[PDB]
Amino acid sequence: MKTIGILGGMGPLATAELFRRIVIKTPAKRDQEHPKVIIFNNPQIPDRTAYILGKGEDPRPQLIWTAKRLEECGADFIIMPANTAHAFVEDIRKAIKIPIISMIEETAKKVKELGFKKAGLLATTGTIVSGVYEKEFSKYGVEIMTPTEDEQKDVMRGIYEGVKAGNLKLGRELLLKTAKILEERGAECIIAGCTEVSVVLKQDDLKVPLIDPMDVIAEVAVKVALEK
Amino acid sequence: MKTIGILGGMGPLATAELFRRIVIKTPAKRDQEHPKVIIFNNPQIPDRTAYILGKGEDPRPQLIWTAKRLEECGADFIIMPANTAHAFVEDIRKAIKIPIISMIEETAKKVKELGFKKAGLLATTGTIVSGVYEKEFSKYGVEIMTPTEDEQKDVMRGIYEGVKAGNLKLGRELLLKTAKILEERGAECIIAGCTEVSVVLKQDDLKVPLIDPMDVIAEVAVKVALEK
Repeated sequence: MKTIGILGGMGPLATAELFRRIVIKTPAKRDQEHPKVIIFNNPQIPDRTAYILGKGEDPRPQLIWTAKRLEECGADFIIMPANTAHAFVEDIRKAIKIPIISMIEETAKKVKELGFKKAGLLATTGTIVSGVYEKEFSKYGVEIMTPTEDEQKDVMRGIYEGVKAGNLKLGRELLLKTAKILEERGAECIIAGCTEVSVVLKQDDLKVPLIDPMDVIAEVAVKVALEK
Repeated sequence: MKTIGILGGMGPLATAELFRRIVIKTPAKRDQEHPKVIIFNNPQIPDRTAYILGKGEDPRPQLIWTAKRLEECGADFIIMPANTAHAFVEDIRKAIKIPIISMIEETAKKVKELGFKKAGLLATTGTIVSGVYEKEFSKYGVEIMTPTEDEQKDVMRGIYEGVKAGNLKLGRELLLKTAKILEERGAECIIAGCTEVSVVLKQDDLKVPLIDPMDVIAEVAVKVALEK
């Protein structure tokens, strides 16, 4: 089996949730049949969105350092529970020697498989501005729909003032309301494009399929780690 | 802040839960306020109980290998979310330079400081026979109290056929009555030596403090990390 490397701490709760889902999604008769998982939860990585919006330091030096620590530590491949950080996935890849399985790309493949051609995106303004999902989803013929500028501020509040601050109730209420707004506008499916959203939203809260990049990457990581 | 190192994979789920508890117990208003956490989930570590009671390959080589990796990756100290693995805490400490904070020891210390001298232990038969709790609690002048062999069968059945199987009704009835008789015999507190126990056993159901070692080590880790 291959050792799964998790480059996290963006934020810590989302990182802990991805790991939990990986264990739950792992089939086995005894513990020794579970794959090795090395998690480097590095919360000191500068906020990804702030940099993209020109209001903070570049997170690449720390992202790369964390990836390198994972390599030295024993990881065979890396998964990163941070959608916004994927805006620099290519920069990280070029600096290291092990593969990084993109949550964005795997999620796009999943959406394509379902047959949806339009998706409502719940993500940080950083992710939206950088075009992470727009660029990747276009490759598979999927169109992205985001909330209005004012509604997007509620999304950012739910993520930052909410989940990242420990106030899950506030995060959930603001993210769920925006999710329903997208559904009213015809969203064929909803993308939990921010790991903090993955933490508080579930299929039972929506009227259309909820595509969660965290579940997708958890499944992919488990399959790869076990099939070789 | 100090980097928290978690030597896990015994088993995977318990390892993921410890990490989640540390995050929830960390007072932070933003990602960057959370301390670094390096987790090495190594499910290939030979069964500890198996080696202690009979056959089983020696788990020390793997335990030490994992600890050394955590040290190499950057951990300032190590915590281990597994009971019987603590039977070899001294062997691990001897092979590394950073300290290993014992979950069993921290719980014994907590029980002692609360002024208690007798504690009732609800745990698996394997954990009990390993004597890990008995040995460490004695050092702190705390007498361990466990059910009789036949009553222990109620415990095991409550943990597996009950809680682990989804039958919360069966689980609660068997564990609750066992916890109460330990109380009748003089237990000044109940040690939830098995994660399953806390699932159906809540503080409101008991007259004495219900203590979960996982919560304790999680709390100590946060305190030491935020510096102590």
